Amino acid sequence: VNSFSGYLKLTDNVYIKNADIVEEAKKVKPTVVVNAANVYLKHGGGVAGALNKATNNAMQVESDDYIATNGPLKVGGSCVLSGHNLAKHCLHVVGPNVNKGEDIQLLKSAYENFNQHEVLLAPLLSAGIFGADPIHSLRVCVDTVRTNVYLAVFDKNLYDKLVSSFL
Ligand SMILES: CC1(C(=O)NNc2ncnc3nc[nH]c23)CC1
Ligand SMILES: CC1(C(=O)NNc2ncnc3nc[nH]c23)CC1
Repeated sequence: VNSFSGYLKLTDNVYIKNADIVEEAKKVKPTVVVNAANVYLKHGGGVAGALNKATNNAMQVESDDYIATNGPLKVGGSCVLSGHNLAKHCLHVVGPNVNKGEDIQLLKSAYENFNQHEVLLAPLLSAGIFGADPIHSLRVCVDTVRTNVYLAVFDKNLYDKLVSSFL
């Protein structure tokens, strides 16, 4: 038993809720919150901009030091950094950005990072401003992640569509 509430169960291990991931993170304090990162960890908008804003820019400060030491992530890759006031840890995961021409096949590789963590609060990778079809992203999530994932979907209209079309 864990503290996530109001989720609809899609599979053995995948759950989904219409929620703001920032508000869900601040209430749950999960062990891991996933950020929809880019390779530079520049948290300007979308989920990343919202998570970073909720940390009062501390996420960005930590991220800039990470990049200065390690260089950019790979598309499909990840790194574990602090969760600041939102979670114990933040798993920054880079899904492909269709608005940058990145290969959508890398979405499966991106979701594989989730398997290194027993439980995660996460957004749909490559959705929103990353330009992928969220229904496809949900399918890849279900078919790739084996650990317990709690998906927060900000848009109520999208949440209802994800649910109604789920196979
Ligand atoms: C959770 C998410 C998002 O953008 N939430 N909305 C807002 N977040 C932060 N400050 C806001 N001020 C008005 N709306 C705001 C999808 C990334
Ligand atoms: C329609 C929409 C979506 O479905 N997911 N993105 C997000 N998911 C969870 N929390 C978020 N806070 C800001 N954007 C968020 C916003 C792009």
